[PDB]
Amino acid sequence: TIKEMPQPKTFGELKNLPLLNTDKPVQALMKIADELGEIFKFEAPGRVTRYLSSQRLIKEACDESRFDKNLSQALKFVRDFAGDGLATSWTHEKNWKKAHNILLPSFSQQAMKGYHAMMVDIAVQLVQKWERLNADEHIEVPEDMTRLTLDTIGLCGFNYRFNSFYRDQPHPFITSMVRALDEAMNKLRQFQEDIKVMNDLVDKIIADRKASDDLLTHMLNGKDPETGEPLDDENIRYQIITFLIAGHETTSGLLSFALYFLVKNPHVLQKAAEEAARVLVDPVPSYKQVKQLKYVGMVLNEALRLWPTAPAFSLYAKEDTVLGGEYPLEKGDELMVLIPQLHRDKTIWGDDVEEFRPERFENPSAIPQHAFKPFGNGQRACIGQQFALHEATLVLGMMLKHFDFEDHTNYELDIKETLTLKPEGFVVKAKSKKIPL
Ligand code: HEM
Ligand SMILES: [Zn+2]
Ligand SMILES: [Zn+2]
Ligand SMILES: [Zn+2]
Repeated sequence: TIKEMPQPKTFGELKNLPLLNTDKPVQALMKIADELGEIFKFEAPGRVTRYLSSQRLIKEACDESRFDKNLSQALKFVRDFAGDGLATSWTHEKNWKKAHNILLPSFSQQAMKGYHAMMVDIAVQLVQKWERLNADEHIEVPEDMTRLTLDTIGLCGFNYRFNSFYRDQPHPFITSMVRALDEAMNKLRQFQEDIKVMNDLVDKIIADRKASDDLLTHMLNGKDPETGEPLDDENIRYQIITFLIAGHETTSGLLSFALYFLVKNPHVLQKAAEEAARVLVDPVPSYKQVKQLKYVGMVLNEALRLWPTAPAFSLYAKEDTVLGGEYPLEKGDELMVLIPQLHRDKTIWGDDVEEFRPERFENPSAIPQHAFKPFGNGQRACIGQQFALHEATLVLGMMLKHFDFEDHTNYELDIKETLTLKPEGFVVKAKSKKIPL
């Protein structure tokens, strides 16, 4: 027996569009889901989406025999500059599978071990910056995390040094990036100007490589095993842009939210700092030591639980079907996975879903399939997941070895939305524990 699905207030021809007249549309949607439950329809003029919030409905949506990745209207706007890069391609677009096969080697275990020294390079630059602040100074958390994470993918991926810690404002490329991503969010000469800046740097990266084993090596020289074709010049440049953005933005948000939760939960911070001091006995962390930071890894997952920094991903029905035994869908219908709501499903997590308890992740085998999805789903899941988590674990472990932290402003959480989530205005003071590196 068919259920009629909930839908918020409509506004004539504009349908539900005016309900997201806000700088914080994901957070607005979360409130709608709190009101309406596990599924609601959301309409705009010539656009329909179904927003899902329960693990029960989301686990069905994650059945790849039945649903494939959709390019949401957001990703459609990002495609204006990222083209048919890996994140903004259809699964059966020729360059998706092709680029996937060519670029997988760059996220192998050998690649990761290879990346570790270069991650350590940038993490050291972060710790040094904070060791070198005067007594009266404070830290702009998301701003420095963005310095760290941009520099890390730049170095590891492309052997290009943005030198973000050498500049008092964001790198040109970031300023243009935040502006294009804010445009794409709002849209739902400046936009062509932002893309100008982005694309000028891509050329500088390729040209610099022309002056002679990483992501770019593979982009430029790897051949698809299925065909022996390498990527073409246009796609490669879409990939560089893709990896530059995807490779830093969400990670910077994760490290920010993580430090936020640690300072708001000082006993959790204590427990994480004890592991860091215990494991990290050497001047910098080894690849192996980072893997030994179990509790620090649990801290990051819990942070991704509460505030998944890529808040949504979108699917379409491969055929006419029924979702949840109740809601008929037509072939092509878009389902949007509302990750922060999934992650607050009390039937999965218990009633204490707002509490920051990394101990939830102690026995990750206790977590039901499709309960925890900060990195997307299936064959289109995040290719950089291990990269992001090793980076964040490394860095957070080093922050916890080197500094005691003070929430000197009693910061009230304010989540800025671009397409990703980040704490805005998060500031702390860090007091060095005086251990050299
Ligand atoms: C904590 C940090 C990260 C989060 C939460 C995250 C999240 C996600 C999500 C949800 C998707 C799927 C998007 C969709 O279904 O439309 C995705 C895909 C992707 N991510 Fe990540 N990501 C992170 C870090 C990274 C890093 C560090 C890289 C690069 C080194 C990266 C590169 C990509 C790429 C290229 C895709 C598209 C993969 C494909 O569809 O073939 N991401 N990520
Ligand atoms: Zn398919
Ligand atoms: Zn290689
Ligand atoms: Zn049909």
